[PDB]
Amino acid sequence: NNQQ
Amino acid sequence: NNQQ
Amino acid sequence: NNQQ
Amino acid sequence: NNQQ
Repeated sequence: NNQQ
Repeated sequence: NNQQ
Repeated sequence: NNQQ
Repeated sequence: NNQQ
Protein backbone atom coordinates (compact mmCIF):
# COMPACT_ATOMS: atom_id res chain seq x y z
CA ASN A 1 0.00 0.00 0.00
CA ASN A 2 1.93 3.00 -1.43
CA GLN A 3 0.39 6.46 -1.98
CA GLN A 4 2.22 9.57 -3.30
CA ASN B 1 -1.69 -1.39 -4.33
CA ASN B 2 0.24 1.61 -5.76
CA GLN B 3 -1.29 5.07 -6.31
CA GLN B 4 0.53 8.17 -7.63
CA ASN C 1 8.10 9.24 -8.59
CA ASN C 2 9.06 5.55 -8.06
CA GLN C 3 6.81 2.99 -6.33
CA GLN C 4 7.59 -0.74 -5.83
CA ASN D 1 9.79 10.63 -4.25
CA ASN D 2 10.74 6.95 -3.73
CA GLN D 3 8.50 4.38 -2.00
CA GLN D 4 9.28 0.66 -1.49
